[PDB]
Amino acid sequence: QFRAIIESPEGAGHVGYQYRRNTGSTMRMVSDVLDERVSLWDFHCDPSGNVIQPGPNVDSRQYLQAAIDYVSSNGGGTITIPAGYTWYLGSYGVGGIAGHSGIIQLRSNVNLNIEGRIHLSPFFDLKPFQVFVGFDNGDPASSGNLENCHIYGHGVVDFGGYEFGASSQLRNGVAFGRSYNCSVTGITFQNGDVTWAITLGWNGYGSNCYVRKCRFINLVNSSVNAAHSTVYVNCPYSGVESCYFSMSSSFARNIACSVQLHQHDTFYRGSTVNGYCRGAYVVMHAAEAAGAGSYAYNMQVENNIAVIYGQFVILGSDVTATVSGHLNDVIVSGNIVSIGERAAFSAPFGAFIDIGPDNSGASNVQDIQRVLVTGNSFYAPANITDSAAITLRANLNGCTFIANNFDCRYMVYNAPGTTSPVVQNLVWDKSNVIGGTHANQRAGQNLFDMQFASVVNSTIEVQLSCEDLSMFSCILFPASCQLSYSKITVDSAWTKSMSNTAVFEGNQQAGANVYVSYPATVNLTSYNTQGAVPFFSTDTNYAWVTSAYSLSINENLDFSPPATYTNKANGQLVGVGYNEIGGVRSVSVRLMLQRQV
Amino acid sequence: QFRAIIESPEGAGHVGYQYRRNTGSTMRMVSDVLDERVSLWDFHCDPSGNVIQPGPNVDSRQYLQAAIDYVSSNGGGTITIPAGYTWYLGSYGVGGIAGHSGIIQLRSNVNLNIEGRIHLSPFFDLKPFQVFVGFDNGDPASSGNLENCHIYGHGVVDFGGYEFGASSQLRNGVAFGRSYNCSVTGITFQNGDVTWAITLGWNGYGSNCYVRKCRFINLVNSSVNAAHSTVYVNCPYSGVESCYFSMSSSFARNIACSVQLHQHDTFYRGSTVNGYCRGAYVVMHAAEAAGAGSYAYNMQVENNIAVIYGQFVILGSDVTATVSGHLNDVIVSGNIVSIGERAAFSAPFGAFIDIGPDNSGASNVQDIQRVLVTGNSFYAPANITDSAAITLRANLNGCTFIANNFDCRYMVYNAPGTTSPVVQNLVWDKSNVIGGTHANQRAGQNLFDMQFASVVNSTIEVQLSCEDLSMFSCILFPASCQLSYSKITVDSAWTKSMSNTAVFEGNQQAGANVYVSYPATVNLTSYNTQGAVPFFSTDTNYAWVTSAYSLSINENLDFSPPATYTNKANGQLVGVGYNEIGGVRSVSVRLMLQRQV
Amino acid sequence: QFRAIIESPEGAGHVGYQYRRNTGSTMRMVSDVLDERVSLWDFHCDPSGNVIQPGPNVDSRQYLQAAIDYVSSNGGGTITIPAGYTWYLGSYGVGGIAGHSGIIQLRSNVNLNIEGRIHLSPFFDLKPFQVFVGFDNGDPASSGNLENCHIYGHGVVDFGGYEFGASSQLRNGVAFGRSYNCSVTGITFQNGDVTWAITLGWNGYGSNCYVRKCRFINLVNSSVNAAHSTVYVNCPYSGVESCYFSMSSSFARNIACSVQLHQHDTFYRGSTVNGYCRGAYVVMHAAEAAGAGSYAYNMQVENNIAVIYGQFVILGSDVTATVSGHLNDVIVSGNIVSIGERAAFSAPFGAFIDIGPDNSGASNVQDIQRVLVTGNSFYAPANITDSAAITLRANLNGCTFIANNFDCRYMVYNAPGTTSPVVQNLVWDKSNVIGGTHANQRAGQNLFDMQFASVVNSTIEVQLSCEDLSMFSCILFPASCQLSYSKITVDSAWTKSMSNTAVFEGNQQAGANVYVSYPATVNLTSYNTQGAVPFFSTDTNYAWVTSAYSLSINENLDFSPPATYTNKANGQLVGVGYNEIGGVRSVSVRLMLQRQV
Ligand SMILES: CC(=O)N[C@@H]1[C@@H](O[C@H]2O[C@H](CO)[C@H](O[C@H]3O[C@H](CO[C@@H]4O[C@@H](C)[C@H](O)[C@@H](O)[C@H]4O)[C@@H](O)[C@H](O)[C@H]3O)[C@H](O[C@@H]3O[C@H](CO)[C@@H](O)[C@H](O)[C@H]3NC(C)=O)[C@H]2O)[C@H](O)[C@@H](CO)O[C@@H]1O
Ligand SMILES: CC(=O)N[C@@H]1[C@@H](O[C@H]2O[C@H](CO)[C@H](O[C@H]3O[C@H](CO[C@@H]4O[C@@H](C)[C@H](O)[C@@H](O)[C@H]4O)[C@@H](O)[C@H](O)[C@H]3O)[C@H](O[C@@H]3O[C@H](CO)[C@@H](O)[C@H](O)[C@H]3NC(C)=O)[C@H]2O)[C@H](O)[C@@H](CO)O[C@@H]1O
Ligand SMILES: CC(=O)N[C@@H]1[C@@H](O[C@H]2O[C@H](CO)[C@H](O[C@H]3O[C@H](CO[C@@H]4O[C@@H](C)[C@H](O)[C@@H](O)[C@H]4O)[C@@H](O)[C@H](O)[C@H]3O)[C@H](O[C@@H]3O[C@H](CO)[C@@H](O)[C@H](O)[C@H]3NC(C)=O)[C@H]2O)[C@H](O)[C@@H](CO)O[C@@H]1O
Ligand code: NA
Ligand code: NA
Ligand code: NA
Ligand code: NA
Ligand code: NA
Ligand code: NA
Ligand code: NA
Ligand code: NA
Ligand code: NA
Repeated sequence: QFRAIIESPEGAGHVGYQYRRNTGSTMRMVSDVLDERVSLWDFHCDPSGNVIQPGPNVDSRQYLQAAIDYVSSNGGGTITIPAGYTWYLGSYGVGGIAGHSGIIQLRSNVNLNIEGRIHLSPFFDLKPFQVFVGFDNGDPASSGNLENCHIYGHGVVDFGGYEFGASSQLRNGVAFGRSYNCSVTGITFQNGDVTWAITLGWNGYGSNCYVRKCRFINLVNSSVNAAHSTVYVNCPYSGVESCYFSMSSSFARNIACSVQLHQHDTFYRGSTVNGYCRGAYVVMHAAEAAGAGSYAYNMQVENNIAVIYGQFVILGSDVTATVSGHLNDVIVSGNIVSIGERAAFSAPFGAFIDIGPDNSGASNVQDIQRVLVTGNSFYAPANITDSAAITLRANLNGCTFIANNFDCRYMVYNAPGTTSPVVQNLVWDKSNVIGGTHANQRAGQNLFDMQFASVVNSTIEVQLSCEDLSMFSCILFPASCQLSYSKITVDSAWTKSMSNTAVFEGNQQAGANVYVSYPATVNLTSYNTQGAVPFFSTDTNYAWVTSAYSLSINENLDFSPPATYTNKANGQLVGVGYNEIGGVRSVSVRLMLQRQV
Repeated sequence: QFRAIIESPEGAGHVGYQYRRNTGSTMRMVSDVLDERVSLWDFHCDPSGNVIQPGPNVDSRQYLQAAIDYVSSNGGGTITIPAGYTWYLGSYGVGGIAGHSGIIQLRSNVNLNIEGRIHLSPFFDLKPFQVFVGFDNGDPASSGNLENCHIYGHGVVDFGGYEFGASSQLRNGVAFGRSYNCSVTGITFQNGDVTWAITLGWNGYGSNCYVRKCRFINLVNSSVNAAHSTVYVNCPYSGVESCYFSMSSSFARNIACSVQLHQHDTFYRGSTVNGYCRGAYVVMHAAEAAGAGSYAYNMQVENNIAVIYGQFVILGSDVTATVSGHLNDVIVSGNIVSIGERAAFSAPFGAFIDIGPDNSGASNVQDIQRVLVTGNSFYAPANITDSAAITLRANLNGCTFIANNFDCRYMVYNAPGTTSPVVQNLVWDKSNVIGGTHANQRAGQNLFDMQFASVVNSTIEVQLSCEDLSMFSCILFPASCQLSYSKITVDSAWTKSMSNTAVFEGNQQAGANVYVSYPATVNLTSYNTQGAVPFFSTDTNYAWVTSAYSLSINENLDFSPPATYTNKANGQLVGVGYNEIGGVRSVSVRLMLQRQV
Repeated sequence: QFRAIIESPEGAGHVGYQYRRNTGSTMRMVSDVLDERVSLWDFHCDPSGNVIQPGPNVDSRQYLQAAIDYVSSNGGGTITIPAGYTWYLGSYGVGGIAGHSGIIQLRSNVNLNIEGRIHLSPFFDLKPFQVFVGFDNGDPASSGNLENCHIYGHGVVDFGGYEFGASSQLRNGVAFGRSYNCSVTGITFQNGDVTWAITLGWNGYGSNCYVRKCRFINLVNSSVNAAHSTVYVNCPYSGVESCYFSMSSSFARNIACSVQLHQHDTFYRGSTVNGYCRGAYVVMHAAEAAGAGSYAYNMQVENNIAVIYGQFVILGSDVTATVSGHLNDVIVSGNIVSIGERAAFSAPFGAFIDIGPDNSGASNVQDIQRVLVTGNSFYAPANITDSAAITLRANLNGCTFIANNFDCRYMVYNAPGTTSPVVQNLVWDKSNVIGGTHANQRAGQNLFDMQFASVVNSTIEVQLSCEDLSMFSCILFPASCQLSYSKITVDSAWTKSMSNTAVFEGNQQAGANVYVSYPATVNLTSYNTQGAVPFFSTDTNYAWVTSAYSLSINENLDFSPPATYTNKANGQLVGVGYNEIGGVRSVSVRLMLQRQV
């Protein structure tokens, strides 16, 4: 009778409750209060309704999906994945997520509070998988949206350590899909060989998706893995903050990137990276331009800490047959980055910023401009030949450097004979501090190695802070690089003993709208007259010089060379010195040569 | 007997429980465990205690208030607003919040976990309202405090889309009141026409109030709305972080601001704004100085992303009959901001920083100083005439710009004929990079248009990075602007073809403590003597010049002009050149003119 | 029979439940659902199982420990400390935490959701204590680890106001121990006299430990307290973000620091400090080098707001008999800091950065380099004599300043007669803006007071932005300071009336690899010849000068002095001017003196 009802599954539905014995409160039943929360245990049961304990020999997938499906049908809620248990997944999902090698299908308004651990069983060894998928169709173009889905807690997603079976396979933790107001917070992703841990958005469809306070640990482990980017941000108004990324595999030093920022109004801030090849790509792929336009703008990489083996930030933009991608309005600021201990040339070329070619190697498709790199530090150990503040390997329409501290082998670099980028609006302000770790290492090398097709509307203000007499020059332009409407200066400090300071192998510093200054040694000879007397250079390669002035003391009593010099049409320098007593004088002086500055 | 007790509201109070069958655990009753949590369902009931389903025809207000009142009486706790339901509010509250058009009264230590949706019913159409109010008196001066009140969750506050009925009305989401350790986290505020979404503090009373990870979407929709600021921060030690603000209304481009920082030790960081007129005001209003003093100091606007139509940061301070407001010790850093696509003059004048007058238009009441603007980017499209790095429209006691990238029409601007601000300690360091988007657009315009009453103790170091021969000058001072104890320099790069570089329409560069340098074209003529020979300017307006030097090459073989020049009392320049052969020479040379530098 | 079972502690275990009457859901018992959560009430009971109310006369310690012990035995979970109650602790713990004066022992995977208040009873008055301890052994070297332990919520830890009984005692809130993935979030620590509130890690053992959104209020109150650092970060990959620190005690202005960053890859960001002596130490102690190596690198102090009375960031490194500590790769950025109102010399010497000696006073053990200080503001009121951008008191191997705004008494300072640091790679870029608050206060003082044993590979580019004729010099080197391979420049702006600009009391600016420039007044006299005519200095102390140029106008019609000058072997300057009419001329001119620049 009553006893039967009480012991039945409807029993709690018969036991009355009123909150805190408050006579103003609702007269409820116990079941109503229990129904305010929901866990995996409410679906983790056999066909007779008996609870099943999780474990390595139990496949929890169908139970978790049934939980998600049911809570979705009531307008959403939060399913707890209980602490103190490991929940194994041991089969693929069915329906719209099967095209994505999906395990679990996420649904709108259904949050997951992961307190325990979710592990992959060895069914997945050597196979593709995406553990949580928010697409609802195998074809992403035909997918509905995922909205208001949050995964959070103190728990763990463990990928079982399994290697990839083939390089062409894809593996992911969370693919939110066409995702609006979705987020992952607090979760540890660990122990795998995967392509991505989390992907946000799809080809610009989505908004307001975030990854916050998550850990990603040891997510590459094999030579089969083609590539890895821990978070791929493929919708606007989205980003990554306060996360921790670590790899230990040798392969990760060559293939793994922490973040991809691929749509406008996206950010990467406050995070720590160790053991990765790359920090972040900031890219507009034409192939990804469907949902949010063809421009990646308002891109922010700030206040991160990194030890990487390749490049910290990589910029790109590219084209398809019918769409052109553009990258502009970027800020890279406050980051403290180093190339980890490694041999020269043992990983991809070390760089703070890389202007990279497209995925096919094309360097003449990019449209990258209005970038600001400010207030960052970069260090590479002295042996790492392949380290640069910027490797400028594809067409650049602008990039501005102010008030950074770069301590590596090169400042600006591109390999000769390779690509010949067209460079516009490259600005290197004098407030960039050039470190001394690589002093004495630079035999045969140019600190600024301007291996470009052409440079226009650019500024390079070189300022040393210590000597490095091993370098061939501070800045060199090969004769193949056109230079125009530019300002190139070499501050004299720490340069007195340098054989070459600025080198223009095509004599490009003569251009009508080139503004330069740099130190040089010049031999002069005077006329014999007592009194005010001209001094003239012996060499005739100064027809471009607008003024010069002495950087040398005068050890003579009986005369003095000119303090300042102009030129003559034959290319000599000329200035008026003073012979206290007459005689032809011959001196070698260090001058600051100036053109239009 | 027993069956009756079990089915009664005291039934759960008779059913024993011990945690996990642990014999060391408390012998409790089921009701005790259920009493550890509380939801709206525990109060959302008719007078007989029967639960009422929420819905558009049910007014949930009295039930939610009864929940808050009761939990307050037990020392606090957290009330869940359940997921999967929309809870409508359909009447005003009563008592102390009625003076505030209040709906719900918040209470100390009573948190709200909003997982579902709270909507406004059409009772509120065309009426004022403040949805959650923490004042306890209609007169804020007579209000008690609100302490330890947190609103958080994945849920939503929806204002029903209703327009304002009259411009003089006020609408708000959360007014914490005189608020100490209060916060909103995770919540989406959307679909309204309101004055504010959240206000913190009252006239400096409050502390440690924050808005974190919230979304504000479409909160202005009509021409009736007088003004909108999404978060108003009116207590110290408080701020906004990691929020998302978006508007779509045309009206928002003219009236809406994201944040007001109005008391000391307040911050706005890490947020994204789109569609707003303004980013943040940083202001000390004398009228708001009661609870925390008359100074706004330690004000921080950092690492935000914005597309706005008017000004990004607006500074102010003002006076009342008996109190004077002061603003100092401000930092604006790491922000990436653009003026969105619009016609020139179609919204309030575009600016990165505005020094604005008080609410009555007064420009002679401000006391603003010790501000640092560093490491920001700003862009405005080329057609937007009305765009400036700084619009300096009221008295300024100091502002420092270092290492920014500004790409807009003007650097410094104020409209002539308007206000004549008194300017002190304006510092524009040479490390500020001036972009080229507006090159060729500047006919008739001065890049730095110094339309002030006076300038003192100021530094303007102009550095171009590309040519713009359309501009009238790089910097111009009208004769009405006094200039003293200042340093004004124009770097020569990209200026060779400029007719005017620096212009001093009152000849102010002659001042005893003015330090200047800029390029100019000068005609000279020599004496006929063979050998060392003087050259003299034909014009006599150089009595202020302390030295000059050549920026031009010398195309002659038979002579050379001086490399460097001094002046003479009649205002000629003079220097010593060299005539290899005699003859009177006549040349036109580009010189760098220098005074005391 | 059945009634007996129902009223027993196993009663809930007999009442059936199925979630939302879903026939696909698990057939459970009420007890199963209640067993999904756990609170202190489940252990806060007498030996017969009757619940005990908390209160000032009840010691809750044993109950909370039993809760932690039991949840640990099931693999972890989260224990709620209920809102609306104050839980008092009134005795020490036992076992491994007794060596640490421990109260509660934390355990792996057992989180604490503190919603109510935890108070200390007066048993603790005048005694040591560490409230929560994660070590499991009295000897930390023999301790196991604490993993996956999070303390969070809206609640409060209150230390009872009790003073220290003796300076040698230690008091702490949370010692996580050898701690991996542990964190504190949201908690208020208040009302004490303690050594630390939170400590992370032990001598480099630990990882991924964080303090986020916590408040620390009034944690020093007596003259007995030897020292206080609110958070001590002693494991890598760990940090402090978005916290609030306030003190009101006079003693805190002399003894209290907010944060210690003592291992690599640690951070302090986004926080607000008021009332403290110090902001953060960034230190590698050799004595703490066991778990993570001998180097502190990737150290980040960013975007903080502070009012302090001593120093903002303090750098250090030191040695033991067998280990040497090194500090490198540091970034200090975006901070807005002021010295609070106080009399000169009334608290430890005010500084933005201090290079401090070791704990024994040794200044010759440090290895600190590759530090970047950029984009910060610092202010000290005009009366505070003891205020500096950097106090450089121990050996320094490098520190770089770019684009800061420093407004205080000194730029670089060390006390004479004290330590004589060896300085390398000190870089002060010209983009640092020097404020004017202390103008007129600097009688007898040098703005840059270079009281060092030696300076090498250093750059000081002085740029004033207003006049201060009270200062003795802009930069002074005593004869005891060797100077070599350095660049020292004084911009002329605001210096015309200064008696001394740069001072080299040992004539160090003559060094072969010293690059300098600064203004000076020089008396010259010409020969009598009409026409081009030499001018020579009367004094002979210019043998080091490579060029000089006029900073003065020429008030004469009949002649002009040289615009530019070289030197002669006797130490005179010499240049060629012009006598329109003959005669011996005598002039006093302001020159820019230059050596190798
Ligand atoms: C690891 C990584 O991100 N590397 C980037 C590089 O990214 C490109 O190359 C990677 C290689 O893994 C991706 O291309 C692979 O995956 C795509 C997408 O998979 C299909 O679509 C998804 C939605 C579905 O779930 C899957 O089942 C597949 O059907 C394949 O089409 C492609 O053949 C394959 O090699 C990456 O693709 C992007 O991936 C993100 C995140 O999942 C998606 O949001 C995008 O839609 C998808 N883009 C496109 C154009 O399909 C490639 O873009 C970058 O290009 C490079 C420089 O920026 O940096 C790293 O090397
Ligand atoms: C939209 C906005 O913030 N605009 C600012 C501008 O702010 C001033 O103008 C706005 C217009 O809405 C506010 O003035 C309106 O509201 C105040 C306050 O309302 C009364 O007090 C509150 C506590 C109570 O709940 C209400 O029922 C009212 O009784 C009215 O007094 C005033 O008449 C009316 O126009 C704003 O007032 C401030 O509002 C904040 C946030 O609610 C309160 O904390 C302050 O106490 C209150 N200040 C004062 C002095 O009363 C005005 O300050 C800024 O001035 C401007 C430049 O900084 O930027 C934007 O335009
Ligand atoms: C307040 C503060 O941090 N001051 C720093 C200063 O720190 C050193 O001085 C303080 C003074 O309180 C600490 O030294 C005291 O404590 C240590 C450690 O206590 C023992 O070990 C812990 C684990 C155990 O729980 C305790 O029961 C004790 O057994 C004592 O050994 C020492 O005698 C005593 O004076 C501080 O020690 C460090 O403390 C942190 C945080 O608890 C531990 O993680 C470290 O292991 C421990 N270090 C060492 C070497 O033992 C001292 O390091 C800094 O040195 C200074 C400059 O950087 O700034 C502040 O003044
Ligand atoms: Na697919
Ligand atoms: Na730029
Ligand atoms: Na070429
Ligand atoms: Na009112
Ligand atoms: Na300033
Ligand atoms: Na005037
Ligand atoms: Na101990
Ligand atoms: Na450095
Ligand atoms: Na010495």
